[PDB]
Amino acid sequence: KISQYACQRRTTLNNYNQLFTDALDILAENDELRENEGSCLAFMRASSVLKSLPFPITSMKDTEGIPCLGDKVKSIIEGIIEDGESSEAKAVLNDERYKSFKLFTSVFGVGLKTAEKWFRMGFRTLSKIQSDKSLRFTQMQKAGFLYYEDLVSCVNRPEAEAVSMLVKEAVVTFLPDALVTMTGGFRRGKMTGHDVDFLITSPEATEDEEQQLLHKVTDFWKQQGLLLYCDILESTFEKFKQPSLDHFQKCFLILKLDHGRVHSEKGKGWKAIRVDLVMCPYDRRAFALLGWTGSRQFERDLRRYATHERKMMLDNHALYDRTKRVFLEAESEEEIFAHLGLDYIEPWERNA
DNA sequence: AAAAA
Ligand SMILES: [Mg+2]
Ligand code: NA
Ligand SMILES: [Zn+2]
Repeated sequence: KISQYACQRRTTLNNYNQLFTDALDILAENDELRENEGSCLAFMRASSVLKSLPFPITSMKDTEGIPCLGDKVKSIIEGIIEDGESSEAKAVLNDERYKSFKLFTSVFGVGLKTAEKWFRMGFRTLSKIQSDKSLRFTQMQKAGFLYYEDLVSCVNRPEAEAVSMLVKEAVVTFLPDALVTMTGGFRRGKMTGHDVDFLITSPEATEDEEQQLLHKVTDFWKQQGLLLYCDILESTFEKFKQPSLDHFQKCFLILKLDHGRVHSEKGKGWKAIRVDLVMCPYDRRAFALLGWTGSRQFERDLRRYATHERKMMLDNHALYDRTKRVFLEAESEEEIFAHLGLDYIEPWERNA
């Protein structure tokens, strides 16, 4: 039996159902841009369960015993089995509002509100937006437009590793005892990503040294001419608050990655790379690692399972047991899964 | 408002 919860499934990168899931992901995206939360959720959960299958669906009979496949989802599966394409997903891909929203939000610093503003202004291309003389851009949008081509190109593993080396060398300079872990998609086995994520923690740092680290590292990169964009969000972390972005100190950067630093098989001798850095208190390292490893659907199901099946409250900071009225401690992800009564799911099995 | 796993 297949669980309705992603945290109770193993979801590896060998997706045998890409024909179905790419269509369901398009339909979910469209419901997200069109403010239909209920419908977005249904397509996401159905796409997620199909991703977990060890075989391709080739008939409607193969969908038997699979949870989260409503009548609307089963009609989409049926249409794809019929001729290999989804008429519903194809109509979304041809929709003018969907196309503009995907295009505009592909720019770093442009979200739903700005994409909507530009669409209602009659803009349809990035060329027309960038060259417009009346529009005013935020500093994040200016960096988004300045480094567009590099940011829209996938970050690959040799590039993520070259960034990891930079992060580690910068962090060790100020905190020699620091632990630096690459998170997100790359930790789950992905060959590519839109960015590179890191979780930094220090067993000995004081509250102040841990506040100062991201400032020290970004200033060190600014001096070297590597910081292309920087936004540091201060911590709002509360040591004793119940579990519910996360509240940890973090920064969203654009780094200058020199081609010479990249050990791969293969113009300007550098590439712009989006880098996220998260600093957390040492005792909460496992919760932040679990939260930042993802995938987003895996994290959503973990929290839902903890609430509805275990009467536990879980987030990126802590795990609280409402019955025992006690916070549960963990030095690893394995201990969090054990506290939750879940079989351990390896990072590369969390691609829900 | 946007950045996010
Ligand atoms: Mg990522
Ligand atoms: Na964007
Ligand atoms: Zn990121």
